[PDB]
Amino acid sequence: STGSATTTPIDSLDDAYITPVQIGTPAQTLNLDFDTGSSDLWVFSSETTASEVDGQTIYTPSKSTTAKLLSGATWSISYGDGSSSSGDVYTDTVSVGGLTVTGQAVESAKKVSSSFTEDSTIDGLLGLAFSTLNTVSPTQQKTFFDNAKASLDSPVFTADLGYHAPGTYNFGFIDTTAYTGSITYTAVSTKQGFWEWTSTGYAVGSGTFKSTSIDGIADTGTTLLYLPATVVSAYWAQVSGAKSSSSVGGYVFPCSATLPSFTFGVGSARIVIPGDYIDFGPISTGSSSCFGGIQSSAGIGINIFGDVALKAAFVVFNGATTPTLGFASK
Ligand SMILES: NCc1ccc(C(F)(F)F)cc1
Ligand SMILES: NCc1ccc(C(F)(F)F)cc1
Repeated sequence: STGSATTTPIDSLDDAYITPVQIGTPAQTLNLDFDTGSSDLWVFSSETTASEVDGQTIYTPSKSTTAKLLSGATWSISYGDGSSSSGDVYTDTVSVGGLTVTGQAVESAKKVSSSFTEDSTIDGLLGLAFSTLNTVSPTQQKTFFDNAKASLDSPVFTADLGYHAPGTYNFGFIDTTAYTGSITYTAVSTKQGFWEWTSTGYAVGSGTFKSTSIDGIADTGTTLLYLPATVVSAYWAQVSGAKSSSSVGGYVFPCSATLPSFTFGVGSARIVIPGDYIDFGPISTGSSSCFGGIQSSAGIGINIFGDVALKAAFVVFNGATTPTLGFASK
């Protein structure tokens, strides 16, 4: 079987992407943030503290005839940005773009951090990293992808994120009309539970390509591109007036500047991020200082190929017994 669903940016800056997901019987449709950097499927629900819900669509397990409470199970997650949520666990039927999994663990939020409350457009997360990172206790639960794997035509999913535009998540098949050229595959390490891979280098604008190994994770759940301080310094040095701002928390640049492109290596192939993708707009309304889409990973501890990088490519998440990542231009 296969599934295919349209994913849509939540605002004019592509801060995140939401994808409709059908949960329960009869279907309750929630718009979830597909996150290859985490492994929990959790949703705003009728159990969420009422003051922490502000416009989100909630899952109501009592109205689903297929929902079953998972006795004694709880969950608690903290994300790298300081966000967190926690609650109890149901199992229920979950469908993505026609692809149905029965008995999927649906984690019901009882408490969420303020960053989720203030994001009215995101009803939850759908984790797509490896199941070893799932936070359900005492019995760890499998991701949607892991549960669907056996029934998929091919054990893959693909991410085709749009620049200021809708895109597609496909499960079980590779749409050969969605990219140009060939797909270049590269090795994945699962030792930390992430889709972790090694980029072969980078170039700034039309500059010389620098061969250098950059270990990082492919994370649809993170907005920006987080790279080592040396790389990020070389990029912003080519932008007149750009500087690292402690009060803002990263590199900013005069909004009148034109940004150079950024190239990253995948084996012998090259993925080019257009400079316009790196502009995240004024730091505050009316400001002439703009926030950069490439930032240092030094404070984070890991390099992150977030949406800024992934939306420049067609990305194959190959969940075969030896997993690989595929990148193609589009
Ligand atoms: N998108 C989920 C996520 C959040 C944080 C991290 C970090 F910062 F720990 F690497 C990775 C993945
Ligand atoms: N990386 C996972 C993640 C995704 C979205 C959010 C936000 F923005 F909704 F709070 C936080 C963390």
